[PDB]
Amino acid sequence: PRWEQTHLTYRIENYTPDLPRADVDHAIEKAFQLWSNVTPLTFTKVSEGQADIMISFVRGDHRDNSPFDGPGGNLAHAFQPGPGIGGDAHFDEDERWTNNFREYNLHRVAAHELGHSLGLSHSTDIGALMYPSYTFSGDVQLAQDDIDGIQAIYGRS
Ligand SMILES: COc1ccc(S(=O)(=O)N(Cc2cccnc2)[C@@H](C(=O)NO)C(C)C)cc1
Ligand SMILES: [Ca+2]
Ligand SMILES: [Zn+2]
Ligand SMILES: [Zn+2]
Repeated sequence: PRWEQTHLTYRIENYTPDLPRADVDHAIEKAFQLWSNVTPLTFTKVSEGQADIMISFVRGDHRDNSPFDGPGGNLAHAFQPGPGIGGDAHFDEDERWTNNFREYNLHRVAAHELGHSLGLSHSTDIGALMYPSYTFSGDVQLAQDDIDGIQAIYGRS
């Protein structure tokens, strides 16, 4: 399935103590801009009511069929675009998140999780952010394969 609406809303359930909210909001807001900058889609944060995309951080087992197994395993995951828990996105909080080319990068994982909510499947292109495993690349930018793909679904800005 896909979102038939041209506008989407998202909301953060809570911010992790690892980093403040101003820094995390920037990372999450920046990712939406990268997708909106190449697509007529629009995003808006809501402080009340249900949001199309819910973002929250979890640890160890959190009432899910895919509990995290220590720092190894998946670093994050999300549910297919659907009602109820569908569209929700969980982030592994057992690892330390940073705001720069440090060990891990939150904005980068945020950009990938959003791609899954947009209905984008994984790709085999090295320059594609939708890399199957977690790999360190260079700058965070959308690849032509991702731009052509999302644009093909909706259209060009
Ligand atoms: C920067 O983009 C990334 C975001 C998350 C990850 S992830 O390690 O959590 N992971 C990839 C994975 C791990 C182990 C075995 N098979 C697959 C999920 C994935 O591909 N998420 O996008 C998947 C298993 C739920 C990796 C890269
Ligand atoms: Ca992990
Ligand atoms: Zn989870
Ligand atoms: Zn993925």
